[PDB]
Amino acid sequence: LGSTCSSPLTHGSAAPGDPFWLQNIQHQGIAAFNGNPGGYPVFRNVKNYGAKGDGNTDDTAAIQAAINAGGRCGQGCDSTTTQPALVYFPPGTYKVSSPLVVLYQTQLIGDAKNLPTLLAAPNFSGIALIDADPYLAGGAQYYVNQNNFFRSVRNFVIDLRQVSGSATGIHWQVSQATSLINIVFQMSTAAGNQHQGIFMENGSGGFLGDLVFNGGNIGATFGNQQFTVRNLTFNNANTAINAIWNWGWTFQRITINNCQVGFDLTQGGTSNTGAQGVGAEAIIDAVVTNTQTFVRWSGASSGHLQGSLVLNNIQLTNVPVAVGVKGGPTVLAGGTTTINSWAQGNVYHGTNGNPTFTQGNIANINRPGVLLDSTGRIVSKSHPQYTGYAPSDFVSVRSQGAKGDGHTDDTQAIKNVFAKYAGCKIIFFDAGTYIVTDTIQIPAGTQIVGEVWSVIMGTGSKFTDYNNPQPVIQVGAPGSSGVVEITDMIFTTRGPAAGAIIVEWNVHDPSGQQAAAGAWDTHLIIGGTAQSGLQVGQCPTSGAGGNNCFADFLGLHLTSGSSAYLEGMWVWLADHDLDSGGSQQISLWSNGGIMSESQGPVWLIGTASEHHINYQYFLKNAANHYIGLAQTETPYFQPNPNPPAPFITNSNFDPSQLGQGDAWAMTVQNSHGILVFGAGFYSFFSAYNTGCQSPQNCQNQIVNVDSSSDIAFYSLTTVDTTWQFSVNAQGVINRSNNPNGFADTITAWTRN
Ligand SMILES: *[C@@H]1O[C@H](CO)[C@@H](O[C@@H]2O[C@H](CO)[C@@H](O[C@@H]3O[C@H](CO)[C@@H](O)[C@H](O)[C@@H]3O)[C@H](O)[C@H]2NC(C)=O)[C@H](O)[C@H]1NC(C)=O
Ligand SMILES: O=C1O[C@H](CO)[C@@H](O)[C@H](O)[C@H]1O
Ligand SMILES: [Zn+2]
Repeated sequence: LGSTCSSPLTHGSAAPGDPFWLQNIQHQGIAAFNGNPGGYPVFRNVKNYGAKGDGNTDDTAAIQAAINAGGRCGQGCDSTTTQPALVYFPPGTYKVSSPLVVLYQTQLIGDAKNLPTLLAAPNFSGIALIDADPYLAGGAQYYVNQNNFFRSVRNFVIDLRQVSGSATGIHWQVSQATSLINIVFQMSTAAGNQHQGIFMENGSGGFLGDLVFNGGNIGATFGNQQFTVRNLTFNNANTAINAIWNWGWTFQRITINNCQVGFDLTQGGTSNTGAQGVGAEAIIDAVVTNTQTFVRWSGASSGHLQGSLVLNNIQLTNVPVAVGVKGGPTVLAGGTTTINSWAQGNVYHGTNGNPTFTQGNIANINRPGVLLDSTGRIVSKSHPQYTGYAPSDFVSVRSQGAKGDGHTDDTQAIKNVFAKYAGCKIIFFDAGTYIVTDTIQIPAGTQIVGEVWSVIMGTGSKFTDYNNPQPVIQVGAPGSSGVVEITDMIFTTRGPAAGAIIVEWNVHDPSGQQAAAGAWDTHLIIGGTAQSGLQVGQCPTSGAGGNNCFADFLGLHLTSGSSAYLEGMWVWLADHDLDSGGSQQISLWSNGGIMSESQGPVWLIGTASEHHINYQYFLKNAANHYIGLAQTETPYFQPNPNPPAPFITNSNFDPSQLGQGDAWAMTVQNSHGILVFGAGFYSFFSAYNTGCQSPQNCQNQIVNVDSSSDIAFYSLTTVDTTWQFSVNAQGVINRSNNPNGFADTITAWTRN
């Protein structure tokens, strides 16, 4: 416990009529590498910019000034980490008449005690009320969709009910490090209405969750490579979810009430050169009441894989058809019953490479009990917002001497904040980049909250030696136990840093509090950013930067005694430079992404690990992990060089079987109770050349398990890899058995 208090802060001291803490907290954020750090406002209350919030004044332009202010990344800008914005909305109804354009690196945040309403005016015109990627003449857009990172919308009512024609709440054409949190969509239930909650046509996501859709023709149109979605509720919709295409997604905790169709799944072809539909859906813990068809496919499957589905723990009350083909036959009859485990697609057992095409119940999926809440469902825990906490329950790191200016060594000031306040106050990292040169231990008991772009950047000799790797952030002491919640933080390095273990996670849940230790909207954005030493000017794809371009030793280390509930975390070794303009590719060296030795419980919900040399995920003597969806990519420069280079073999942190030519997406040794429910593991290059994408042979193997591990894979999608699944570095499941569009999919694998 911190030295300023006698027992832990365990609840807020706000009076219920007080505005949400974020409005009145001192606003001290800096954009460190902005052209004008001293004049550039990070926080913007929409009312300070003229918003009335009275339902009659058109507030579109006032809100837009709150977004736009400071000269930010708009038309003609690829990406930015240096022009952040927290757009804050106090209670009110804000009438808008054209799209609010949510620029690169913007968070829209409503009062969380009293959700503000965004009210579409009856003459609303435009693609959606909130627009994350505007279209320009010629079908250009502000941003490349696969590059459209850093965006959040939290705590709104979105009310389309005054629009008599079509209306869309959010054009959410986004990729990783984005979330939608705590939003209610109010839509017409009139016959023939054309209301749509979300329109999403492409992207490379992503996490979103905790939304309620009331009414509408379509709750969400979703088209995107991959996404994890937690705790959405669809009431009185025509189609809850109109899924138009994907490689593979995971849906957890879905509720569909009084809808015509729940999931409307567009089926496509099986070749990488044909029409792309929905490759894979993995749905776990769904409740469905008074709905005609729970899941409908656009077309039938004739005895081979052509669109994959996994269902786990589906509770149906008055749902005639569980799975059916559009104007085709019923595939699984419903009624009032609980579906335990059911799949459509190719099911595999052991080291036998034989597909069993399945449209039927499958062996019951093991769900280790430690991973399940007290209603028996995968734990579901939303981003903590501290709604009943008052501003004085927070302590500001800027107020305690941490400069956040990206230059001053902030190690001591930060260390001191933890020593004085851990467990005493919520620790508020005002926006900024905080340079540290020694381990920052976050003690068990701590709650940490950032402000859109609050970065801890480790640098210097403690972190440069791969033979002696050292932690930049330590989450709890070894053996420790307690609440640790981290929200809106970035953990990174200033290169070179070949010895950086960016996050070492030790803390375990206390007895009887599940997911009390976890991170939300918290990422490891490794290189590719302003003044990181790891940009295109230091690290060209030629490899000319050499030993300067070591970015880290390991991104995230989950240790033996730890538990972690990790939601949306992107462990991104930068493939390209976000800040120099041009999205230029760069070659950076990370030895590995995520290594877990944790005995559990570990929930990894829509985490991604990308561009590390030896593996994106390594589970070594781990137990009791629920992983879904997990997304990877191999570093673009491989096989030049081959793993482990430019590192050397390390027997503590590397797998026994090193990747041959290319990194493992996931490699598992001596582990049990591991459930991977939804995976997208990709390989797009051979030494910067894309030629291997067409013949689908960019790398040879990508997923390894040993002989003994107790691990199960469901909806395992890989891209451009010959062997999709290996036991003891020998290919077992060949891609040629599972083509499913652009990507290839294993519906189920189990040892037996
Ligand atoms: C799934 O997401 C929804 C949408 O965010 C979550 O529902 C929300 O839950 C919060 C926290 O329990 C509710 O607030 C509570 O209100 C009661 C009185 O109404 C008060 O006694 C509490 O102190 C608390 O503030 C909130 O109303 C509710 N929001 C909506 C629109 O329903 C839900 O928690 C999520 N479920 C899971 C499993 O994550
Ligand atoms: O698909 C992607 O798009 C990006 C390429 O623009 C890359 O930065 C991400 O790491 C990758 O997931
Ligand atoms: Zn928060």
